[PDB]
Amino acid sequence: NITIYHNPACGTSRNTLEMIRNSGTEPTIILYLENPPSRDELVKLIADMGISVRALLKKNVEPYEQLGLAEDKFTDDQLIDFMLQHPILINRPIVVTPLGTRLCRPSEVVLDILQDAQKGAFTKEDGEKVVDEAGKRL
Ligand SMILES: [Cs+]
Ligand SMILES: [Cs+]
Ligand SMILES: [Cs+]
Ligand SMILES: [Cs+]
Ligand SMILES: [Cs+]
Repeated sequence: NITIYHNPACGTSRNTLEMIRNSGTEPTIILYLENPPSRDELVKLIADMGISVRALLKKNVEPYEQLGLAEDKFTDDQLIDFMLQHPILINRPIVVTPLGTRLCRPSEVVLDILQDAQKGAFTKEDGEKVVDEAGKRL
C-alpha cells in the first residue's frame, strides 16, 4: 500500500514514481495540485516525515513570492493553511508506504521506505545511476 503525492511536471517526482514501480508495486497516485490532502492529512504527513513545516514549502512559485513566505513571520499553522489554500506550495514528491513517509528529495530517499528491493538497476532520467543490477547504491 503505497501513495505518492505526484507532480508529473517535476523530474524528482517522475524519478521517484519510477523507483516505486521498479520495486514491484504500482502506487496510488494523488495529483496534489488538483487534489491536495486535507488539513488533518497534511498535519499527519508532516509529522510522519519528521521535517519542519517550513522545510516542506516549495520556493520559486507565485504564492511563495507574493505571500512573502521567505520571511520568518509565519507560524507553522499559518504555513500549513497557506499550503492547503495554495497546494503548489507543497514540495514534492511525498511518499507513504507501510514503513514510513518521506519527502523524497532527492528521489532516491524513497529507497528508505520501499519494502521490496529494486528489481534491477535504476538510472534516473538524466542518466544518473542510482542502483546497479546487483542492487548496490552508487
Ligand atoms: Cs508488490
Ligand atoms: Cs483529500
Ligand atoms: Cs496565477
Ligand atoms: Cs528499505
Ligand atoms: Cs536533474
